[PDB]
Amino acid sequence: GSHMIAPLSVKDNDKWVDTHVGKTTEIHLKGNPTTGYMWTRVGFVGKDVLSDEILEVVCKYTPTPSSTPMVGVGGIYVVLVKPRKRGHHTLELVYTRPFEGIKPENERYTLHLNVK
Repeated sequence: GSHMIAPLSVKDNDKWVDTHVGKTTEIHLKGNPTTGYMWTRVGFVGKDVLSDEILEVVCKYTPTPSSTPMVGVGGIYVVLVKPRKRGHHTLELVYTRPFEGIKPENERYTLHLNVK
């Protein structure tokens, strides 16, 4: 109860909703790995695995090259959130710079899932 996240009205992310078990929720997020930030799970930015025991977040950061050339190693962010347990789970996906660090001024994408 100290200093909230304060959701901006210029960006809609955190999906406050329910779900089922192991309901593999695939999310093909777009962006640009060559911009500076990254679309992964907060607190795991840089690690090998984002998930743990709660949400089987099988995410794969694919920076596939351009169409024909190779001057663009930018792809997407494939996130597979499989509710391992039943209860209050959430996919904390944030837009941070693995090179620098994570900050509040960064984008958000918390796919909330009140796994029944």
